[PDB]
Amino acid sequence: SGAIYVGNYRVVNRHLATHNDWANLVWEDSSRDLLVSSTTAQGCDTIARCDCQTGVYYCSSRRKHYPVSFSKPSLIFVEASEYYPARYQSHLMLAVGHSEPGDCGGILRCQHGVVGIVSTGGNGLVGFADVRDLLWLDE
Ligand SMILES: CSc1ccc(Br)cc1CC(=O)N1CCC[C@H](C(N)=O)C1
Ligand SMILES: [Zn+2]
Repeated sequence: SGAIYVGNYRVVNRHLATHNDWANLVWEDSSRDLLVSSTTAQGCDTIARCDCQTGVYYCSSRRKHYPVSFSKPSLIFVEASEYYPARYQSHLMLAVGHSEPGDCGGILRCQHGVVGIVSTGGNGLVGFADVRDLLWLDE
């Protein structure tokens, strides 16, 4: 679990969105596993606007932050699950690192701010859904 709070928005993994998230929906994309809902209170997370490939992510299954090198956002195959059929998830970035299904939502940050959230994993790898291109989260 985990969310990004920026302005009047809440950013979560689409496969983990609540009833409240869907009743206050702003935008959603199954192909990115992202969902954005509106909030009453203000959010103080800063989104990075950069092409950084290094950063730190929170891993809840270890209660630890890990530094990582990560790939550029791209279309990557993701095996079927209870939430989606087997497909290409777009805007996905991979790193060598530990993750388990309950790790989705952990924030990945660089020196510029929030880069994205844990969305995939398996075989000593961790996948992050990028949010750096969502320029509207600030305006
Ligand atoms: C950090 S998630 C994870 C980590 C290790 C292992 Br084994 C398995 C997982 C689970 C996982 O990758 N998915 C299930 C939830 C939907 C995800 C998606 N974005 O399509 C795919
Ligand atoms: Zn950066």
